[PDB]
Amino acid sequence: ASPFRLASAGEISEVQGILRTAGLLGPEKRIAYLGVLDPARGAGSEAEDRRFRVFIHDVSGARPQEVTVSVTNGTVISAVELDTAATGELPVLEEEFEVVEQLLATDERWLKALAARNLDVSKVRVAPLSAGVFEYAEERGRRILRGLAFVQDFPEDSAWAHPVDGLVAYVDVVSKEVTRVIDTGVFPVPAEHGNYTDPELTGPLRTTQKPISITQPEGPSFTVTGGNHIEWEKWSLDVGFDVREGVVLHNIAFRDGDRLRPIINRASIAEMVVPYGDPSPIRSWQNYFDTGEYLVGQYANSLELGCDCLGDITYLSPVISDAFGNPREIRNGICMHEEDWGILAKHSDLWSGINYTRRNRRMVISFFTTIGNYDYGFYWYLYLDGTIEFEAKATGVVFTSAFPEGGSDNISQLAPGLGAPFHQHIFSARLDMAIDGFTNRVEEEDVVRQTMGPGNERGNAFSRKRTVLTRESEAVREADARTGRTWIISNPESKNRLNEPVGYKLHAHNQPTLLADPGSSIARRAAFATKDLWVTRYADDERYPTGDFVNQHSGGAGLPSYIAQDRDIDGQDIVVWHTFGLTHFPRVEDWPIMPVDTVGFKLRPEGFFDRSPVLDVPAN
Amino acid sequence: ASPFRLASAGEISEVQGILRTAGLLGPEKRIAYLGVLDPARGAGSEAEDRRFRVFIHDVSGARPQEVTVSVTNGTVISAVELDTAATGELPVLEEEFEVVEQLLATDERWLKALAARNLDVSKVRVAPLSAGVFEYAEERGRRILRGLAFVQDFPEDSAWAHPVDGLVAYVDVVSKEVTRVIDTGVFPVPAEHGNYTDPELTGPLRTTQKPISITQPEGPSFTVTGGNHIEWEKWSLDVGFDVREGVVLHNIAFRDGDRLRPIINRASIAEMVVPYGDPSPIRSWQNYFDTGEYLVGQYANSLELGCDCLGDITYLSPVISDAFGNPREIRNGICMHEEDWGILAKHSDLWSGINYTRRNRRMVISFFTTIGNYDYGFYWYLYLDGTIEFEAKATGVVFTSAFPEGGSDNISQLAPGLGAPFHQHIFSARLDMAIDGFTNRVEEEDVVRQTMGPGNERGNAFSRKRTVLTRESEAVREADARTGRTWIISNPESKNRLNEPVGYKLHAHNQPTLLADPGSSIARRAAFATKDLWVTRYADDERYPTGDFVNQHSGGAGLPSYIAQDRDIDGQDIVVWHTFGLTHFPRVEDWPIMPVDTVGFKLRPEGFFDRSPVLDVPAN
Ligand SMILES: [Cu+2]
Ligand SMILES: [Cu+2]
Ligand code: NA
Ligand code: NA
Ligand code: NA
Ligand code: NA
Repeated sequence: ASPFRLASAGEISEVQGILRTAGLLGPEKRIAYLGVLDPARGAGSEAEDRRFRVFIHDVSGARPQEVTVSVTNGTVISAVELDTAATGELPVLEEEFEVVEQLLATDERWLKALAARNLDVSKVRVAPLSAGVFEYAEERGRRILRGLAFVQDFPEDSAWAHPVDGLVAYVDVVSKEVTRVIDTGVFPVPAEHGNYTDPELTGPLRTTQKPISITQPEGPSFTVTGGNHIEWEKWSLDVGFDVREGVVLHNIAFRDGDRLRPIINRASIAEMVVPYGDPSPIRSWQNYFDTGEYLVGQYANSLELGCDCLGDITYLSPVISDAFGNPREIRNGICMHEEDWGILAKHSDLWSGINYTRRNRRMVISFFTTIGNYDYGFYWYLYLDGTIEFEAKATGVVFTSAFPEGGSDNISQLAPGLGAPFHQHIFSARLDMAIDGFTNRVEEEDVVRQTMGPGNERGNAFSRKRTVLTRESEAVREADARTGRTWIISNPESKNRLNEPVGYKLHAHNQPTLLADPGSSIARRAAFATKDLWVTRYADDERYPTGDFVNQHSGGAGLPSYIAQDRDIDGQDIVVWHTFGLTHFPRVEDWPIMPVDTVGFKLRPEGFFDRSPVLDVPAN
Repeated sequence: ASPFRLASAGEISEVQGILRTAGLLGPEKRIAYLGVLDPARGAGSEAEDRRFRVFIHDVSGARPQEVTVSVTNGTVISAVELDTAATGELPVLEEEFEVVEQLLATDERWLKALAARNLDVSKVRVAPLSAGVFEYAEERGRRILRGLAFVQDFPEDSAWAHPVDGLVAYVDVVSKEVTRVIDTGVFPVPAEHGNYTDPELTGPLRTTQKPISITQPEGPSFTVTGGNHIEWEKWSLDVGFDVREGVVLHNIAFRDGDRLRPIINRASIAEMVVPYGDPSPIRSWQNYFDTGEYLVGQYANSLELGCDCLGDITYLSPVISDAFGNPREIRNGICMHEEDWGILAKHSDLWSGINYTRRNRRMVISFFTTIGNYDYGFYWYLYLDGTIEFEAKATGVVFTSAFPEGGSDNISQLAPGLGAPFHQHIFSARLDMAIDGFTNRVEEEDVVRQTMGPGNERGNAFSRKRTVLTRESEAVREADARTGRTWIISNPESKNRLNEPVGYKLHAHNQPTLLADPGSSIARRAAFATKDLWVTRYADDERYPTGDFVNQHSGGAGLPSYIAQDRDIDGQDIVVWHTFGLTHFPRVEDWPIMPVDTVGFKLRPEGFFDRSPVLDVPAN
């Protein structure tokens, strides 16, 4: 009954039939993206219309199309042909990944490069990577992937240990042509293996770890209704899943007495970029937009009980479309559980004689994705005290290169002859705010130091200042950890019992933002990543910080274009976009498989409640 | 047998007898501090000598003494009379806290102030607070406490809800004189109660939380031998306890193959200061040195199974001295357990077909202390992958004041008429480093941005730079979150298999440091807190960043004095001192009892190992 329910297999099958009958899904067509559209603002008329947005690619070279379909009515709402040299190419298809290695295997230039290195072409894996936009005029309007080669010594070998440096190829995956093969010189292929399940590398496995058993003898404290509606410890929300963004949280609200109070209308990771900092021409083009170019949701893992998710786990199994419009279930793709989280509040009072301890817990919603060598976990946490937190977990195998004789300023050495280029992993969280409703505003809060003098004779005072962001042109903000900078999202029309506007404070980790030169291609295509915080006025079509069509888009799309409208954001329907990321200088300990590292952000209540919201937690 | 074993009740009883027989523990004497001295550098001669350091106060006004005793030999090693106007007063005694309220109850000025406010003196609690050093010349060389008043409506009432603003008194606790009573005007006493166990404030307790059961059916994976020696998942360490510092970690080492590799010789929180930022003369003197003035170990809580520590818990019960030299056990004062910690490493490889997941865990060592209204948890964590982390948890009841009509730049409003002054909680971690032995050095690592141009034609490259700190005068460092600044502690004489020096990287949270004017009394007494990182050359007597005698010391003791020696720290026995803290602008949600907030730091291996140290973790 809920408009925010997950897409069903039946809905996707109906979309396929509607597209086929309309003549839009012939044998040459591929679905590059399919997802449900959110209800438009003002759905308080019960007139639900389940609409789907579809990107249709054509493998014969005809123009792709963007199509909107109503499964409720069984109709095509609109269908637009796309000029991809103007607005960008469609996301990469899973089936194009295979084309790259097969095409290169028959190319004379590729074979002569492998022959010079005495490599058997049957053992050479090619990583198919997105192209970006650089100096190659012949690439405008064509679908290009670039390939980097790795040697697999046997079928279960980790090819990442054996990069073939000095060699790169570019491939037109529609015309099936190899456009360029660049060979800058022979580097030795690193010889040590990286097989982290091989007993001679691991040694004998430890026998010292005793089991930890986490159970819930009465079941979990949360309920799931309507497939994806969660109620847990006064929280209420809907768990969505989109093939591009992955897990999306809708309608995050908190039950305060008999009032259901909204906090966040929609929360998602709306882009993530992985730029490489190696100036070698073999890799200086390398930038992954995992969300916008590859679609992180379609590579979500099936999560295993006891290994990936431990405890009393409730699973969701979202359904997505394959490239032909058939529904595909991602079995056990989302884990949901609660976790003990230590002490919530504690005080032993000498005067009253009362000793008081309460324990905290959090609700966890998570999925894991694998894009080539990298694996990312996305974790959303809700806490008893009203805190909302996101955490990204990065693991997998680092991308490798040769390590040059005589060292490098831009590459770490991991093993003899084996290097790992410097890079970043940068995320954009899109937070469509609804603090007690939709009239919100953002204030920037800095600590204020005071000078010793009149009215501060002992030089101990310090204060804070808040600056309201009133227009989009002034709402592009930088972190300042030294001044304790945070941002408060408040509702100026909703007051707590002290007559102060209710609010939530965003605490950033204050990690470095995009390091590339501001004149670079990546700085233009990932402009969101150059600043810590952006605030826009909500609009239906402003969904991604990088635009709708990220693949091979020349630049400037998304946030820099949106904020040029300079709209009023002072007590309006607003969206916060927070950039955060990891700067990765690989260490020896990251090899041959990397222990998890993390980054994230959190939001804490700031006068949202009239007192602590966890006074009614029992003693346990 | 180990020299690092905890003090026994028998040792403390022997110290008492040795002091008594030597004529140093008559009826007028009080022990203000007692603790075991660590072995001096070079204990590889098996000639153990258990020595104790004792601060002896005299309640008749005679000079206090510092005494060192050998329990091994049964002798007084040295005894020095202290000139407290020069070197500082002894720590505050628990028994002096009671003196303040009792003395004020008979003072004519105090009674007339309470009469003007129609307060019954029997209901007025006085918080006895350390004095600092300000403008009062008569306080030099005297033991002073300052008192602030709160009303307790009935014996189980939370007095913190009822501050009596506009009134402060100073008391000489040795001569038993009230030196000054300052009344700056009548403020209404806030009337709402703050009783967080009262059903009419909490409402009905939730019935929605289902149990989480954490058990270890085969017992824990760590072993405890010799009372306090821990072995866990290749880690080896000794857990100490000192009445001033609390939990101290000794001899932190990691078993790498058949080599036991040292990492940290001694880790402790060696000071913690809580400065208040309210310029009102009622509170502008208020600064707690919880470690140096009050001694956090002596107020450690007895931790309850299932409430404070959940799971399969192993307890330590440290023994301390009371003020008369009798041993006192802090039952269940230290909790030790392991915790599941999510995914350690994960990769699903398309080419090899291998799916790999491993889970992480951490070892937890924790204690909790209560100093008046505040309660602090101290948590040390050891992880499978070699990471060491500290986390402080702050909870309890915020210190309150009146909220002035017309608002304040330095006080938050929590309830009608009830304010909470701004303040910080700042910690100093003292890390006596021993990375693969004692020849260590510190490098500061910044990210380096590169300009687009020759050798970086696409403007994507970025790098890093490391600066060796060679002398103490250049080893006082500030955070810079924007440049990703971290510090690496390395051993230049111990190389990994790539011929790089082994090392560990310190990751700070980059929170603001001390905000007070640099010319203030607190900036002089807590100079450590004005900078994020200090490195000194190890010396036996340089124990605390604030000096040995913090109470009423005029300033400049500790780190600023140590580093003036300008000693060589490049490949030497060095000590890292890291300042970190919380800046607290109280929110409504902090009242009437504050949910936990946290701050800390961590150290991660940086080429310490030759590859990932967790390849031998089994599948579980
Ligand atoms: Cu990385
Ligand atoms: Cu505080
Ligand atoms: Na264009
Ligand atoms: Na909004
Ligand atoms: Na002095
Ligand atoms: Na050292």
